[PDB]
Amino acid sequence: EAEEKYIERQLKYLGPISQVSDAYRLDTTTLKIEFDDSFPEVSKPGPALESVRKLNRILYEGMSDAIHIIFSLFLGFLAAITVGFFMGMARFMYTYMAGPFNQLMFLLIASLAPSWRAFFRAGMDPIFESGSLALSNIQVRLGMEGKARHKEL
Amino acid sequence: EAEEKYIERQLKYLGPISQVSDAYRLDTTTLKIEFDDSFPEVSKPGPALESVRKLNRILYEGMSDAIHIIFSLFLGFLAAITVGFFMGMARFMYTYMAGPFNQLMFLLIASLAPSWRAFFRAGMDPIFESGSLALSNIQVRLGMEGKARHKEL
Amino acid sequence: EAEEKYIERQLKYLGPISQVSDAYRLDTTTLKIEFDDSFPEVSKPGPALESVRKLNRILYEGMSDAIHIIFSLFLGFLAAITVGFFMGMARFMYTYMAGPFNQLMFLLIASLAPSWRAFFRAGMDPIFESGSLALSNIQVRLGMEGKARHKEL
Amino acid sequence: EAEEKYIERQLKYLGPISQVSDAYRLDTTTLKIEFDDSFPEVSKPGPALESVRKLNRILYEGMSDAIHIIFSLFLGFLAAITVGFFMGMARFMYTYMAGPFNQLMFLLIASLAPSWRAFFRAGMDPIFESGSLALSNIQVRLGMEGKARHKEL
Amino acid sequence: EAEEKYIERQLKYLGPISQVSDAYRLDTTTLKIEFDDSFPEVSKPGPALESVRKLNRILYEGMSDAIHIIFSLFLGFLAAITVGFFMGMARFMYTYMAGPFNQLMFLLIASLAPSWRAFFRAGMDPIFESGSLALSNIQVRLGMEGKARHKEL
Amino acid sequence: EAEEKYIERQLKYLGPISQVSDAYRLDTTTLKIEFDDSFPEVSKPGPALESVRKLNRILYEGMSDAIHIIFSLFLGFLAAITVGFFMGMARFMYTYMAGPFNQLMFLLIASLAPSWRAFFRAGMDPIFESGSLALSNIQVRLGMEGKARHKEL
Amino acid sequence: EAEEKYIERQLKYLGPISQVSDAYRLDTTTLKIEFDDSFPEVSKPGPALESVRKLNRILYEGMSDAIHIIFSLFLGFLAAITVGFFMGMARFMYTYMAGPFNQLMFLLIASLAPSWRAFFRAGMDPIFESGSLALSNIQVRLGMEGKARHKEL
Amino acid sequence: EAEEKYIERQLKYLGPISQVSDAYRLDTTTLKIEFDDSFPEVSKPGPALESVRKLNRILYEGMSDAIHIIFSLFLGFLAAITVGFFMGMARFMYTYMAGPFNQLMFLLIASLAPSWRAFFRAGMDPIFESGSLALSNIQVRLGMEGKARHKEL
Amino acid sequence: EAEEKYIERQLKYLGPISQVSDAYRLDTTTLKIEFDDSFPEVSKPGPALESVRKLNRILYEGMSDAIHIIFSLFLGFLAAITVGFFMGMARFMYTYMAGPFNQLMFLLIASLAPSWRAFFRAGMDPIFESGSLALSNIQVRLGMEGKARHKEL
Amino acid sequence: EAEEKYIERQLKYLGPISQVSDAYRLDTTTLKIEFDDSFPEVSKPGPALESVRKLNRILYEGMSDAIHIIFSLFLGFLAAITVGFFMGMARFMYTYMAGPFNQLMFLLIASLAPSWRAFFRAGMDPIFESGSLALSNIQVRLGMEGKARHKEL
Amino acid sequence: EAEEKYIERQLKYLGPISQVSDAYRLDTTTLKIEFDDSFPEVSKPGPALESVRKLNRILYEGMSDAIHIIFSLFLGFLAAITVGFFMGMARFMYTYMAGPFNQLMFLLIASLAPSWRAFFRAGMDPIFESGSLALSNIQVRLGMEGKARHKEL
Repeated sequence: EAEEKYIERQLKYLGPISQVSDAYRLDTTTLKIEFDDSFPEVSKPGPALESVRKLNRILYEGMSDAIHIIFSLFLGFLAAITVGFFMGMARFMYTYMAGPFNQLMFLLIASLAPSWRAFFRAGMDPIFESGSLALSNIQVRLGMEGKARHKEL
Repeated sequence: EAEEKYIERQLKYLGPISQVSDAYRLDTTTLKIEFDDSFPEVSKPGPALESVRKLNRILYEGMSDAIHIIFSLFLGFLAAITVGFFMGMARFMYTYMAGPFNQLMFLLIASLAPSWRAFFRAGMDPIFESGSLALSNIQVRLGMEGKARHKEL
Repeated sequence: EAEEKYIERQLKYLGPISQVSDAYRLDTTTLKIEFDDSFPEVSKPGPALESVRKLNRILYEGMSDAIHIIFSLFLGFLAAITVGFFMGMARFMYTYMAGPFNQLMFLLIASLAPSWRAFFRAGMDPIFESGSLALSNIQVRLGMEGKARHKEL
Repeated sequence: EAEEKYIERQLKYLGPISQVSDAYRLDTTTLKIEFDDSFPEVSKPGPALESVRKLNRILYEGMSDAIHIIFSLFLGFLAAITVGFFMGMARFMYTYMAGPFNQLMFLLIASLAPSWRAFFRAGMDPIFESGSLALSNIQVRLGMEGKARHKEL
Repeated sequence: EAEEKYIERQLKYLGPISQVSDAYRLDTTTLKIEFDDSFPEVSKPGPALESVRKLNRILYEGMSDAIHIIFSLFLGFLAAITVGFFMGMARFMYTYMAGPFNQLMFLLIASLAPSWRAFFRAGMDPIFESGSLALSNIQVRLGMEGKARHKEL
Repeated sequence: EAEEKYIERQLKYLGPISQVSDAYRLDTTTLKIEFDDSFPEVSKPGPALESVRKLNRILYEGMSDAIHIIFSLFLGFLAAITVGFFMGMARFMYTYMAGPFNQLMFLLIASLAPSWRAFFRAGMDPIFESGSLALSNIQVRLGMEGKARHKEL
Repeated sequence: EAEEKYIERQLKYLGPISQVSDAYRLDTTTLKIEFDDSFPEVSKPGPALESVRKLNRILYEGMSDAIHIIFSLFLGFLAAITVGFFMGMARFMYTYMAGPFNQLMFLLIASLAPSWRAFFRAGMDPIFESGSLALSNIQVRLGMEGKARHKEL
Repeated sequence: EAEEKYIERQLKYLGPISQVSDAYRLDTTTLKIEFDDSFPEVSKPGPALESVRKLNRILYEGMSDAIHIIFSLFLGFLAAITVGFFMGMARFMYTYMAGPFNQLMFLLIASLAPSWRAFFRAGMDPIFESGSLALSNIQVRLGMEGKARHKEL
Repeated sequence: EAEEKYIERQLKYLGPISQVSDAYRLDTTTLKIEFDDSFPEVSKPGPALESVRKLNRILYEGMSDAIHIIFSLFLGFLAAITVGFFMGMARFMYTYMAGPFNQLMFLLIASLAPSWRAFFRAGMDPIFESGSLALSNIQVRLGMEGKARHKEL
Repeated sequence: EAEEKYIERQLKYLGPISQVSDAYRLDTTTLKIEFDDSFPEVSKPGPALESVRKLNRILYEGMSDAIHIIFSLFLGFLAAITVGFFMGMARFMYTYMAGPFNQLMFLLIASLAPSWRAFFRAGMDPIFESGSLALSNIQVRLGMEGKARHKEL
Repeated sequence: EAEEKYIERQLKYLGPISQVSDAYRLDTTTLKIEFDDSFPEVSKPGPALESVRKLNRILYEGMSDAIHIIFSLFLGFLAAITVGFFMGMARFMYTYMAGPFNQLMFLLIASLAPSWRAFFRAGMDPIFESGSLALSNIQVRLGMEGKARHKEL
């Protein structure tokens, strides 16, 4: 069962999956809060132990949901208002103060850089043109043996 | 028997299997608690030793299951309640206090970074544009011999 | 649902995606300010919790939009004028003072560099022509085994 | 004989075989306790020496099995009970104390990490964006000679 | 919309794009001075905010263009004349003083270099002919498994 | 003769042959104790020397086999008994004392590791996400020439 | 428009373009002295600004060409004569003094080098023949998965 | 003649030939004791020198064979007996004392190693899981030109 | 025009072009002494400037050729004689003194080297046979995705 | 002529040619003692110089052959006898003293090594199993352009 | 003309050309002693200068050949005799004194090396078997895009 579904999921897409191109992400997607994950089992229960598991499951989940509901209703109500106020101010500041500052800084930088680039390169490039000659004159001799078998499915 | 099933399992999927992309995982899946694994044997028993193995197996497993059942029933019932309370509070705090803090921090960071990026790069890039010339001017001469045999199955 | 659309998006283009060739960019595209992202949830709500989520959503979004509207109307109006003045001056200076300076600097640099290049290379090149002989005389012997299976879909 | 079966076993599967992905394994599978392995021979015996080998084999194996049977019957009986007790307690503790602790630790960690990630990257990334320019501007010239022979079996 | 056009643009040409072969270039092509870029928005406006955006846009752009026009007309007029004078002198000097100096320097250098090259190489080459023997005698054994699936579109 | 059989043996299997995956092996398979190997010859004997070789062979082999037979019969008999006793005890201890200890140690370790993993990674990972940007922006230009000849056997 | 012609120019030739094989070259080909390049613009002008651009263009270009013409006629005339004299002398010296000196130096060097080469190699080569054994005994096990899609245009 | 047979011998098998997998081998196969090898010639003799070579050959070979025959007959006779005695004792000791010691050592080692492995890895692995992120995010752009010619023989 | 001929010249031969295999070469082939190269122009002349260029060209070239002719006739005549004398002596010495010395040195070296080679290798090789085991036991798992488009011209 | 035969010889076999697998070889094959090689010429003689070459050739070769013949006849005669005596003794010692010593040493070594191997590996291996995790999690994105031309001869 | 013949010569053979396998070679093949090479010209002569070149050529070549002829006739005739004497002695010594010494040294070395090899390896190999585990567990994810164009000529 499990391994078959796992292999089916692995065979759909074989390419890269990294997420390093985004620096402003949360970690919430990895967490798992559920009875089968919070209270792991080392080997398969028998029917004599399944009843105990069954009782404990409802106790745990009922308590966990009750507390969350109560706190969300009677304290989240204030948190939403309070966070909304500061988030509105933050949006205003981002639009009307940071962007213009960054654009003006870009203009001030882009007018000086070319001369420094040219000046440094004109003086330093020969040292690496000379060093380039070390990777000329590569020469390889190769010999091979091989066997192959193949099938059509 | 065993090696054949092992090879059959190996030939289904030949790709990568690492799990480094998840930093919040448990190690429970690797453990094996069973008589044939807890009391290993160096070579195949004969029928004169199988009887002793048979007696010891039931003794071990019966004791192991009895203790676990008793403790699960008379002490797990309290652990479930106690853990549920704190887990409810933890969920509330994660939703209503951490997320807003992180989003506000993201807004405060994203408004300063571009200028530092531009300023550093404008001053440091030429040093690596000059160093790039070392990998130009590669030149290779190659010669080959080969034999091959193949079959259709 | 979600994983299928993700895989569909991944399979359209498999090439490089980096943006290092631009040094004057903002980070705004990565941010996400919305209730479902500002107040994350660790596991799927049930219908008893969806109502609380529903109330909190409207409270948060209403406050956030109201503050932004008011500040944009009664303070952004002055910011636009003030930034426009300095941006006009910045454009004039970029066109009529920086460009000529950079072009004259280019002319002054390009008239001296060739002699320094020739002088340095004539004295330093032999040291890397001699070092080039180390990568001659490579010789490889190789042997291979292989099995393959394939399908047409 | 032997080399042929060895080659037949090698040609079934040519892929990786390492076991580094499991950190909780025993070494029992490598051991070999048998007369032909415990008392190795440097060269093939003749029929005059096979008789001596034959006598020594039965002596060794009989003694070895007798001692193991006696100790397994009259001492393994107590070991099974004693180990079963502690293993039951160990299972209970693993399920009802370690898992909840680890999950709560995960929740406490996952709420702080994003801000540290963003803060560090925003300050350190440009230093490696600048260094990336060294691997641009690679250029290769290549020339080849080749001979090949092939067969269908 | 946007991602589709982006992918269409990416699929036209998949080759190298670097510009390191030119050391005398400006950075003007990367800049973007426009209201939608100078005053970025974190999420899509609604129609109640579009009106405020609409007013601010015309204010900003009108002021920015007016100042630039006035300064270009009443100060760029003098800048053009003044820069033209010095640029004419610069062209004359580049043609009639730098080029001859560089050519004469080339002649003076090219008459001495060959002897230094020969003298250094004759003394230093053996040290790298001896070191070349380290990359002889490479020998590789390789085994492979593979599965493949393919389609015609 | 000899080289042909050597090449025939080499062409059967061309894959890897190392044995590093087993840490508990003996070296007996490499030894060769025989007259033609114990008393090597630098060049092919003639018939006048073959007679001397023939006499020496029987002397050497007869003495060597006699001593081994006598010692195996009158001293190996005791060695077999003595080693069998200790090997029986060793098997008992391996089964009934080492395995349980190792399994209990596994349980004690596997309950602590996840938290340390998460804690270390959450603090250290950004330092290597930043360093990952150095291998972006690789760009290659390549040109080729080639000649080929081939045959069917 | 522009990007299409750029891509058309890029697709003609995809090979190496470096110029490191020539050490006696000028940098004139990279420079661009023209009004559209000397006085860059950050964004497209409108028709109200095109008139100002039009006036400034003729002023700049007229002044620049006038000064260059006058100086070329009344001072380049003497520069040509003066440079011609020294260039004639330089050609004579290159032909009749440098070449013979270099050829005689070649003869004096080529008569001593072989002995030094042989003497050094005979003493140093074994040290790198011994070190060559480290790259024998490479062994690889590989496994693969793959999907492919293709089209004819 | 010679080069043709050399090339014929080289073309039979093109794979690896190293012998590093055996640590208990002699060097006798490389030696060559014969007149044409003991008394080398720098260039082809003429018929006037072949006669002198012919006389010297028989003198050398006759003396060399006579001494070897005499010493083999009158001293090798004792060497065979003496070596046979010690070799018989050596075989007995190898079978009946070393093998059991090594097997018992294997059992004593294999019972302790797993715990040390698990303990070290649980503490040290995260440091290399974090370091693994440096080889993500590789991105390559490549362009190619090629010409090819081929023949059937 | 120009770029088309450049590309036509680049597409004829795509292989290596280095000249490091010759240590006794001159640099004359790189130089360019002509009016269009000695007096470079930054941008295309108009017909009003072409006349000035036309006058200066003839002045420069006439003077340059006159001086060279006169010096070649009235001073090269003596240089040829003087250099011929010393070159004749140099050829005689190269043939009749250097070659014999080098051949005798070769004979003296080639008689000592083999013993030093054997002696050093016999003592040092094991250290690199042991180090060879580090590159055994390589194992790779790979997975791929791909899209392709192609045309016949 | 010459280059054609050289290329014909190069195209027969394109594989490896090194000789590092033999440590007991002489260098005689590289030497060339002949008038055309002992007295080299820098450029082709004319018929007026061929006569002088012709006289000198016979003088040199006649003297060289005469001295060698006389010394070979009247001194090589004794050298052959003297070397034959010691070579006979050397062969006897190699067969009847070195081989047995080496075989006995092999037996003494092969009985101790396995325990040291196991003991070291059991303690040191985890340190390199942990370090193996650094080469997991490699991820590559690649894009390509290509042109090709081909011919049948 | 010239470039076409150069390219024709380059396209005949594309393989390795190094000569490092021979340590006893002269450098005469690289030299070029001729008027067109001894007295190089920077640019093509006109017919007014060709006459001066024509006179100088005959003067130089006549003097150079006369001196060489005279010295070859009246001094080479002694050199040939004198060198022949010593070369005869050198050949005799090479055949009858160096070869036997080297062969005896080979026999003395080849009898000691195996024991040192075995002894060192048995103690040092485990250290590199343990280090081999670092290159296991490599895992790669790859994705590709490609375009191709091709022609038949």
